[PDB]
Amino acid sequence: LFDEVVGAFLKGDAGKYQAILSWVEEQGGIQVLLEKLQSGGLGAILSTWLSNQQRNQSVSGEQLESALGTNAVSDLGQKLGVDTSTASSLLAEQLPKIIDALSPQGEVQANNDLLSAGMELLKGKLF
Ligand code: NA
Repeated sequence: LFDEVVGAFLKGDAGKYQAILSWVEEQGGIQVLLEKLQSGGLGAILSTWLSNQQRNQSVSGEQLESALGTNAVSDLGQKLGVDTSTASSLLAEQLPKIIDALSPQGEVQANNDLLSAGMELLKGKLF
């Protein structure tokens, strides 16, 4: 336990982005998550993230755990070594920024290989 606790203290939130990326793909891709947000009543909030004119509407960790499901969120928590609530809070901060970044044309290739879609977007800013 000692080395486990010391490691977690020293690491902080390092590697959160790799974890989220891997988790998105393990859950079946960004499109699965989009559909869950939509079926879970967060379609209007999601529409503000997709828009290329509007500011992202805030969402709570609880709202995301509700829409995405406890198992899905716990899957990310497990990858990070943290509890489900900490994982939902991480997603509440980062997921809107991720979805916004993936939709410069107002919709979200992101679904087939996320890292590849991300690399194209990064390179677009360098082009
Ligand atoms: Na789980």
